[PDB]
Parts: sequence; structure tokens; C-alpha cells
Amino acid sequence: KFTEIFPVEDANYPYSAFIASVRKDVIKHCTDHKGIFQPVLPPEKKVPELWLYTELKTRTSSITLAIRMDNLYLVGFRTPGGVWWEFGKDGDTHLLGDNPRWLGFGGRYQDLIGNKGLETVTMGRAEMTRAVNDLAKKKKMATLEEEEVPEAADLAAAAAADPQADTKSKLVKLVVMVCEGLRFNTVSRTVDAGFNSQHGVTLTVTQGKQVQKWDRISKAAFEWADHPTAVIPDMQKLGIKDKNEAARIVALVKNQT
Repeated sequence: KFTEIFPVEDANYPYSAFIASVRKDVIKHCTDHKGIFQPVLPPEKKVPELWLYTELKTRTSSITLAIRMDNLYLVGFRTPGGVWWEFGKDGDTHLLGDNPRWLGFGGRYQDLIGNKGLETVTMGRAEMTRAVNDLAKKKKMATLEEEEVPEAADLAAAAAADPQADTKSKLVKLVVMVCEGLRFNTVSRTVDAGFNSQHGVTLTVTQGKQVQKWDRISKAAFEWADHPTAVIPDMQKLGIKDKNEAARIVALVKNQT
């Protein structure tokens, strides 16, 4: 519904700038709840009602990300050839229009990276450049070549069971840098700090666990609006005690209403 553009490879355009710019356009569609420091996103619906489109470009290629405004999560992406790829599998219901194709897997961190924590997702500008260039070529196929050389049965079977391992990998790097970067200022701070480092940057185990509990800390955000002194198990479980620390972690909360 509204576009953002990020020139990945442009070293002079800081990641923090893109975040600050995109959050400002998103907050335009948010509400101010008393007792809740962070802006409250639009209420969730079965059919995403406002869409954030972020176009990530390199010097070579580019892709557009289709993000729901209500929960700030990726639904699919568009290639340069105009093919939309959506999270899901045959049998599901497409949220994207324009002849979208099913990726075959879902957007859960665990459709994506199994049971390995978010701390295993290496991020950075170079990491984002390769992900876009890679996904800009998302192919429909692997007919490819066990005729090249079973008796690599080991290779042959890995390819057969996890064909889009590469895609899942590139996708979960953008999900954390963009979606999660927008939701959590703890992630945007960490991703921006090491965005141009030569060996990439990652989020700590603890950060990953909080990131995965966005809904929960969003609920607490609302609970602390009513009772700001309340202690929250699910929160202290995560290394968060009070709305004050929570304000150093989440930037935008999920609307409970």
C-alpha cells in the first residue's frame, strides 16, 4: 500500500536511517495508547488491510518485500520478472494477488531454520546484498544434475529433501534484519552497529528468545499500561522486568485490541 526503498549496496546510506525512515511511515498508521510508550500497530485481521512494501536494491538486481502492517511480518516477495512468492503450501489461501506461487514452506522461524535459535542468522549489508541477488533469481526448478555425478547418493538425497535450503536461508536473514529490525529496537541497534562489519553480525541467544516472544511482550506492554508495577513471569523469564527495560527492546507493539 506504501513503498519504502533501500539501496542495499550504498555504503553511505546507513541501515539505521532506513529503519528510522520506515518506522516513521509505519507509525503514521499506528495509535497512541495511554501507558504504552511504543506505538500500537493496526489491529490484526484475517486479510491484511494495510501493506508495507520494501524494495531492496543492489547495483545488480532487486526484490520487493510484501509486509503486513498489522504484525509487521513478511508474507512474500516479488522478483524482477514480476513473480510473487508467498509463504505457504498448496492447500492454503493466498493473501497475495497477481498469480502468486507457493514457496512450499511457511514463514515461521522454524519452518525456516528448524530449532536453531535466531543467534545463528548472520546479518550485515553484504549478507543482505547476497540475499537479494539470490532471491531475485528464485527459480521454480530443480531438475539438476544427478546425471553430473549418484554415486553421490548423499548429495542427491540432501538436494531432494531440502531443495530451497538456500532460499530459506536468504529469507530468514531479511526477516530478522527488516521485519524484526522494525519491531525491535534491540535488533535494529545490533544490526546497525555491525551492518558494515567484515564478518557479519548476529543477535545473542537472549535477544533471539525475546524476538520470538514479540506477541508476549506486546501483551505485557498492555498489561503494564493498566498495572505498571506488575511483575511478569513470562517477562522476567526473558530478562525483562518492567516497562522501562521493555522500552529498550521493542519499538512497536502488537495491538491487543
